Amino acid sequence: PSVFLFPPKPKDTLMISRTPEVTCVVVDVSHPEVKFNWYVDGVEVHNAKTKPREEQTYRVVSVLTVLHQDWLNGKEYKCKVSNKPIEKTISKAKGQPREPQVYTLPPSRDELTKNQVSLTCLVKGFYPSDIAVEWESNGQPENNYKATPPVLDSDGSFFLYSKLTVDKSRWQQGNVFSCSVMHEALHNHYTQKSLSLS
Amino acid sequence: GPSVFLFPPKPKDTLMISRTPEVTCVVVDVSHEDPEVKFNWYVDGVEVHNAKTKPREEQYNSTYRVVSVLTVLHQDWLNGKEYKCKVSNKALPAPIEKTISKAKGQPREPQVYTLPPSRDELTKNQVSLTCLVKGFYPSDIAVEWESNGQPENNYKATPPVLDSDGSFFLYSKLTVDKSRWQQGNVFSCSVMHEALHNHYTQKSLSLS
Ligand SMILES: *[C@@H]1O[C@H](CO)[C@@H](O)[C@H](O)[C@H]1NC(C)=O
Repeated sequence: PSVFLFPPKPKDTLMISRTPEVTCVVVDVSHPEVKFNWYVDGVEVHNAKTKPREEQTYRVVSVLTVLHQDWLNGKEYKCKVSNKPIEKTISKAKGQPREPQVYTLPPSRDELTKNQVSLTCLVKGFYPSDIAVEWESNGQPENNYKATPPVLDSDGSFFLYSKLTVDKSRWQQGNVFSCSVMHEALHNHYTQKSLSLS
Repeated sequence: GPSVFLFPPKPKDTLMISRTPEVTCVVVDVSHEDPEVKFNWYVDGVEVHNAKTKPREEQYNSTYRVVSVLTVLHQDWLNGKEYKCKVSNKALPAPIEKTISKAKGQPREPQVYTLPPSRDELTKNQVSLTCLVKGFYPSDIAVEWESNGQPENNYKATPPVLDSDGSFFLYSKLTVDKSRWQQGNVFSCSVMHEALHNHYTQKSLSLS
């Protein structure tokens, strides 16, 4: 009945050493088997790997490795599911890519009454939405941060915010935190900004 | 065969007295052959009759999407009333029932923090004022911006995101001419949520 076709992880398409994949997820299957057909700009490929079956009905996932440049150039990946057929497609959005602007914002004066404070990373003006944002300090990832999903801005670019939560004492001490952003329009697909008490 | 989805009211509708919150019952994959759907609606088990039936809209794969809309009293949504949709159709062997209500769980008041633009952005012709709303439950909220009495043209909120303590947060970005910011003009983030006193709080932001 139901088919979902996810794109590759942003970080996996921008680092050459990682391996980006398109995942075609079928759910709500009978007790049973399913046929996958895969196409790249209309042309069938047979290198996709089907994962083991996953219960509750049954969930079946097929994973196709994509070439980094095929995705960034924006080839279409089409998944066809046949069973006792539904087609789904995905692709990097068309349009002039745009460099993200990364701004780190310290916590509000008001938040300093709380045991934990929020450090905020604003990433805006970027296209397409595919992006990866991470927090770290002293060359180590932080335990507790989350980002919003990308949101479409009025100019047709995307933005998002990443909220890092830390113990106040750690911020008041003078520790430096850094928001790392990875995106295709960035030189080296990578930029970092820092933020510390001052 | 046909499937049934029941949607809650848009959050801004449940929080403003001038707006019309409604629960929406959506039946998809209704056939061309038997396109007739009977809706029954109940609130805490009592049948109600004021629901509105929308014209069916055909999916060009020769099926219909069929929708019924029940307007809800702001206070009943707020107090935890269950809304029930029962759907009947020739294709179905038994009618299908779905129940929806406001999210259960101890309500929590939003903390509201306005943040100025980063130094770096003052480079630009427009700058971003930011309103961080965190700590809140349930997720239904409304965040708006204004100054000097008027609402602001150019802003957008993220959706609410589930934080790690089981509360929600979200951010609202307001964009303004750098000039307006430099000049000391005062901007206010407003926030409407059930757990706030009078369901409303307001926080300001200027050159500080
Ligand atoms: C027809 O199209 C709609 C719209 O995408 C889809 O939700 C529905 O499942 C389809 N029904 C079919 C193919 O019978």
